Amino acid sequence: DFFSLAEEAPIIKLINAMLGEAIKEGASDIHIETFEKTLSIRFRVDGVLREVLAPSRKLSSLLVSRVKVMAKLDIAEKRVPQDGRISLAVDVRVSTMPSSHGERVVMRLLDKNATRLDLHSLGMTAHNHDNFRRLIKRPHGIILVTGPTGSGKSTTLYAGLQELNSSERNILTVEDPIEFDIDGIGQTQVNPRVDMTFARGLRAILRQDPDVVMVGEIRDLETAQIAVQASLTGHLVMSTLHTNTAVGAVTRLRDMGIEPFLISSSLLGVLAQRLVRTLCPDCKEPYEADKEQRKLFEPLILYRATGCPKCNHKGYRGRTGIHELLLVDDALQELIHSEAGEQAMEKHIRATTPSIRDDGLDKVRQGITSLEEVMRGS
Ligand SMILES: [Cl-]
Ligand SMILES: [Zn+2]
Repeated sequence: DFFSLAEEAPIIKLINAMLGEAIKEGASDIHIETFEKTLSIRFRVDGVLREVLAPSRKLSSLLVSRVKVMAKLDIAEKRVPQDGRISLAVDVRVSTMPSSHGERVVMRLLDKNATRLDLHSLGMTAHNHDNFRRLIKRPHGIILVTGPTGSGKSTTLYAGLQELNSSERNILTVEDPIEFDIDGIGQTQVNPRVDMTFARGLRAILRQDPDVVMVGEIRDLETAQIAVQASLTGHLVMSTLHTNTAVGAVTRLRDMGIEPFLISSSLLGVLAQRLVRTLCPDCKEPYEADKEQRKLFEPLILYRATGCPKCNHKGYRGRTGIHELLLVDDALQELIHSEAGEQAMEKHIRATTPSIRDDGLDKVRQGITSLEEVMRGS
């Protein structure tokens, strides 16, 4: 019990008890901060921030170090931001930050399970959903899920793999690290301790007679090269890159050193993805689009954020994907092979497929999210 212990390493035991009390209360965040004359611990539960303890300023340097080791961070470093992860099942993100009386730390505490969705719960529109299900059922080629960090690329990969997880396929994975176990799917973790890297593991994966193979991310030329070869020898391969557009995936493959022709004969599709917060149904306010907002699309009724208790910070509860699914055809292969560039590839793709903005803009029309939340990402 955190509170009993507070009355009294015991620092390891305090920190763990605090984490335990935080989950027990349903708290989303823990803050440890140093003030000149005192130290402070705050918890946020359901948006509400509060001071749960104010122990001696002298403990500060120690609570900061303790959290640092747990998240695998530099105790010697004090002048710059640091971020790491712990899994305890609870995904805790830890952020330390230089501050005039000492590094402030925050522990973000997420439910690992709410992140686990099925393929029809990602917010794909009917078309994208239909086409993505046909893409993942193909015998061979590369399917890439792309977007910046926090796009939820891990979730969609997992949803897709799960859609395929039948005893008629052999689905193997290499991950850094494994997010959770799927069951039916052989999952492998990159372990630096034995030079077990994305490249080595994926190489071994191919001697395991797989039908489908997942790579956590393609980071280097070598992992890309093996991925391209896997996909050209009869395997369906799925991965991520953190590019900002669908067509931008082609470019990054090229810039890394993959032969333009080999990108053009291996790539099946690129699912570019973003997360937008879904407006709180309770306090979401209708309004009538002014002339400048109509330019972006009778009275057009959209919705605005505001804020209530069911949301907290802002009028949003939960989030949902918006996508642009790039599908390789004959004419796109020519454009990839000939290195025509992003502008020519997009222009080709627009005949059949809307941009992410338009997909987001469609959801705004539906009143699922705000115009701000879609535009701010573009
Ligand atoms: Cl992601
Ligand atoms: Zn609300």
